[PDB]
Amino acid sequence: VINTFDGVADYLQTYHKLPDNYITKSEAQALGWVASKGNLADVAPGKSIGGDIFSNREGKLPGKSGRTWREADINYTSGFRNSDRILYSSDWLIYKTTDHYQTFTKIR
Repeated sequence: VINTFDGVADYLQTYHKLPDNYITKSEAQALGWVASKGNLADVAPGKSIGGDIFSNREGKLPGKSGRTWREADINYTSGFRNSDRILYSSDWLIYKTTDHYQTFTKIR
């Protein structure tokens, strides 16, 4: 399981995909995840949420025609989700947030 800022950031820039321990919220829901119960580890042990599109509505991340931003949870192990996310563009800019998408800083 690769779920560290550095680990995932490097994996993404190289292989251009998230490591196989990631699933989208959609996928997780189909497996019986209930966000309000914090039960993701019960129904999908070893998995973390990640790969969903991030809408960047506050336009805090640098925009660009054709550029798409996605997110993945970092440091998740069990229970309710934390506030740590990796944000990555289709042109492999990598940003991080530890404060629920309020502030972002570049890590690659």
